[PDB]
Amino acid sequence: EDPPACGSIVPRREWRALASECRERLTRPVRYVVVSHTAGSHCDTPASCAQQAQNVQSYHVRNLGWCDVGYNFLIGEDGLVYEGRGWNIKGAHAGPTWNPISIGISFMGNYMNRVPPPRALRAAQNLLACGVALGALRSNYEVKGHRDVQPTLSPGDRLYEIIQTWSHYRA
Amino acid sequence: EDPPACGSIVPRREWRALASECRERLTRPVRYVVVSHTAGSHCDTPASCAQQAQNVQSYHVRNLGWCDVGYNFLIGEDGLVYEGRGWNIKGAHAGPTWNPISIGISFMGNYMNRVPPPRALRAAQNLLACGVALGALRSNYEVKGHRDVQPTLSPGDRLYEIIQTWSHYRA
Amino acid sequence: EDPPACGSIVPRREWRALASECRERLTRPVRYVVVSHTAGSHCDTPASCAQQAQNVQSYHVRNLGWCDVGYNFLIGEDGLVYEGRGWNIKGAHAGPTWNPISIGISFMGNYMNRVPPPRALRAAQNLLACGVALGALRSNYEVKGHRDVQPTLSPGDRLYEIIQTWSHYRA
Amino acid sequence: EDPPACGSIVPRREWRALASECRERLTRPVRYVVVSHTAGSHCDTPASCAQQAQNVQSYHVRNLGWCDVGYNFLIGEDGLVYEGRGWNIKGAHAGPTWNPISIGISFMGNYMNRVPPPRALRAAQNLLACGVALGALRSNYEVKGHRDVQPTLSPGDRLYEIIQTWSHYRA
Ligand SMILES: CC(=O)N[C@@H]1[C@@H](O)[C@H](O)[C@@H](CO)O[C@H]1O
Repeated sequence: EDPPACGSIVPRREWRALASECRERLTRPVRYVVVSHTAGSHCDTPASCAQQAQNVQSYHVRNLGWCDVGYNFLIGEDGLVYEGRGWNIKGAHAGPTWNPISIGISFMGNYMNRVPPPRALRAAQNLLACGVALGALRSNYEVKGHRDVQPTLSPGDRLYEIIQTWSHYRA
Repeated sequence: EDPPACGSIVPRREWRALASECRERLTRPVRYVVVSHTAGSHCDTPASCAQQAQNVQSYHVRNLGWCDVGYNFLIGEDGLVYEGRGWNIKGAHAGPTWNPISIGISFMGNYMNRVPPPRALRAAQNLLACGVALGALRSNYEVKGHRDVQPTLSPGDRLYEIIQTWSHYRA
Repeated sequence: EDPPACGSIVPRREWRALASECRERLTRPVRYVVVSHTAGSHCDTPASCAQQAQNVQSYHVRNLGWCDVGYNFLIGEDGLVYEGRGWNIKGAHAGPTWNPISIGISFMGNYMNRVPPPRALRAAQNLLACGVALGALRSNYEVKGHRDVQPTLSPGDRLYEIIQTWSHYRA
Repeated sequence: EDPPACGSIVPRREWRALASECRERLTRPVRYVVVSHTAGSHCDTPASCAQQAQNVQSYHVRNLGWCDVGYNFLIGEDGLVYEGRGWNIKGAHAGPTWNPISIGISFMGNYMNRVPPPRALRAAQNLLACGVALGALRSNYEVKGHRDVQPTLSPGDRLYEIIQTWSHYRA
């Protein structure tokens, strides 16, 4: 079980993740959440999203040489959250000024001119509520979009419009 | 206004349910939770799952002429929870004696000699955790099998065998 | 054919009991009776005792979040028996091992340094003869003190001292 | 690397315990702590508290037929902590709802109108800092008085008043 009402994260072992080798810790009460998109293939069933999670981590580990998938959590259009590096290990997703002070969540797919289903938007807001409840996220946490932090099109134009609608979105 | 720590649920509108004709209430803090299986087809994608939700509601409303789907919540093997009568409305799932005082959640499928996948079990447990967060369920709620309350094989041997290991299961 | 001498019992509705939420039945005939004391204050009138009964129910139901007062019957210093969960419903008075196979009667007060008057003692024994008549108790039932079954000072040094002299007492 | 910033606990062997026969385990980190008192006499020297611990134990084991002494740890007024079932094994101290999700620390003695001496409160508080340091307790663990989760006068009026002042006490 997980501490408080904390919404159905699919664990690493369930999507067949390679073992992590990342060691850097994340200071517990984190303030920021940077939302990005993978720019990869999109996904809408648990079978196909688990495979997509394997494909992303694979690229990050086998090819780029990283210690594990770059993001802290991945989200599928199947409307489920996939455990990446987690709440405790510093992720590699928004650059050296932002990786140690934020949580990186990534929507699997390319949302430049595609919008994610409400069930995926629901899963993320629910993952974020679990964040607070847990202590990993500061109650007054701010959500930034990848592009407000690094020069890039991520999280896609259409995904980007939505996150401004968000209660916690700053700047 | 605000707000749901709680968890993520596929709402009535999203799986295209007919409107509820129900108006009888469940007194605010609920004590018992009854677990059953639908004994119908199983499901593993948001698409097919939403379809089953309708087939089940359809059968309840059109054929048995109930005011709405009999369960408060339905669980899919796609790992999602589908909204039924919900937290406030009394359901029709376990007899005139247990319906006024419990929440009936049902797994879509027949678990007589088949087991539900980990993500479905995780969705159900998460759903209940959300229940006490809302104050809909007692912190000390009690889970019961459908067979413990009325003569039926529901929730199916394999699933019944599993829920007995649940922290809140009571004789 | 016709009736036994049972009813010197003050019914729930007479002492203003809150509605019960318990549903687990006892299998009759019951073999054991476990004697305890509330460790609280006493009462020697039907007036104050109906009060006392209400307060210990309020504790069990409001503070502890229990379906009902934990004892099957409560005995007054006024010589009257007060209905608790009664003969057919499992109480919550001596733990998971003993609750399903026994009836828990409790003397309202603290008998560590007081003996309960004869009329309280009389009330209790006549309650027992009764149980046998109705068929609720085995004719050869055994009485155990609360401290013989759980670590507590209940039923009180003096009353404990009193019950070990009883015909039906055992180990 | 040098166990462990933790505290000074008197092990079973040292107080001559009977071999535990307890097999059920707790899931670390534990979230709850229930403070109780033994309701017996106190002890104020390593010599006497060690024998008091055996007294408490033989009662739970010989008289009550339990696998081992019911508490996870016992606090003496000699200012020392006696190893009970410890951090990993499920205790038998507050019913089936709390035994599997809490650690039971018992103060040897009756505290209805006796306060424990500073060095006993200090030992209890130290033992808890210990439990967090080892990951046996959640850093935000909650403390509960015995009488807050079950019907008893435990931990005694005076001790009850003290613990309610604690940084970790919750309703
Ligand atoms: C055998 C047993 O433990 N029985 C339970 C008790 O634990 C519970 O707290 C109480 C109140 O709802 O109902 C009793 O039947």
